[PDB]
Amino acid sequence: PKKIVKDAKEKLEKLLEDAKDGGEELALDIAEELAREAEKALKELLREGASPELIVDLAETALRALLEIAKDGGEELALDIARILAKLAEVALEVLLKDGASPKLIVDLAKTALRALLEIAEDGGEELALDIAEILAELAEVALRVLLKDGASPKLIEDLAKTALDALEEIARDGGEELAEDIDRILRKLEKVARDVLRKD
Amino acid sequence: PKKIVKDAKEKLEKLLEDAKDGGEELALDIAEELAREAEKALKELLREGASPELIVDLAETALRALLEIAKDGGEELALDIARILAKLAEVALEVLLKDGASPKLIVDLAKTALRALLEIAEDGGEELALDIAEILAELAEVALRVLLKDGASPKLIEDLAKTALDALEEIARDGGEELAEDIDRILRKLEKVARDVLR
Repeated sequence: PKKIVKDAKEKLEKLLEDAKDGGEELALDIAEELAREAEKALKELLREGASPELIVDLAETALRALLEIAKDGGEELALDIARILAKLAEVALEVLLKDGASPKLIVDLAKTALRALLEIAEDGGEELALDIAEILAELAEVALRVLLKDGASPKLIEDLAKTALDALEEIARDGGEELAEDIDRILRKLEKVARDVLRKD
Repeated sequence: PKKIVKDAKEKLEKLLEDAKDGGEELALDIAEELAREAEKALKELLREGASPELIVDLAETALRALLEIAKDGGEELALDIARILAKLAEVALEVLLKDGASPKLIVDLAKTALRALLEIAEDGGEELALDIAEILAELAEVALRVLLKDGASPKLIEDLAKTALDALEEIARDGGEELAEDIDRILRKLEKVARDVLR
């Protein structure tokens, strides 16, 4: 429980200290080891009956640790970290659903992961921004369907949807016309998914 | 978390074995000691960061333990256990809301408690039935408002409302005409409560 979280954050901080300003090829291996250590600790918290708030805490700590590795590195590494970050965010959201988490805690973790991806796209170039926008939209769809399965209200589902739609618009503001319509098609698909999830609710 | 539940259930079972068919007057004190021990363990699970499923398990175990004391006793004791059972269920529902539980788990615990009260009105007189229904309607309102605070959907909220309204109609069935209109006044007040929460 509380003992599992302390051991996990200690391993994450030590993993984060390594390969940070120490090599791109090593940072990718360290990040995959950081994401695996987080995934095992999340599954461990689920087995031992931990609160959803502890699960959110450990998950957010891991996502921010991956975020720091992606920023100070190249765009090739940033896309690799963002794919790892979104996959870890999926596992954490699935764990919260199995642990019986509230809609609000699912929204919090989802927003933390969406802002982290947005933080990578704004810092990078235009081709990277489109790659992050597609990753962000897929993760947003996963979170919206997790909220639906958890019993969330249309208010919170529409809330998480707007945050993801705003994040996609925020990427297009600092881009050319070619990037705008490449994000506009992503926005229409995410609005379609959000409309379907809300109609079932 | 898992360590707290095992110690609590062992205390509840031993407390239940005592005064089960064992004196009524002691059973009421044992039941108050039973609900007090469960309420302290539920607060303990919240402080140590326990999962909502562990809180539901311990709460349902305590509610059923009270249910056993109420059935093999008299109607006066059955009403006393039902008030204790409803108060404990309210604490457990609030603990679930503070712990970050899902709306489904809140609905599950609420239904367990509403059925436990209905089972006490079962095989009881009409005077006890009306007293149980008033307790059931109040606990139903508590659970519905907790569901709203937890971000529950209209489907889950309307589902819990249907269960509570159906439970009131089951009490009216096989009852006197004087009991039916007494339940009918309770049904209409729970209906507007559900409409206000659903809006």
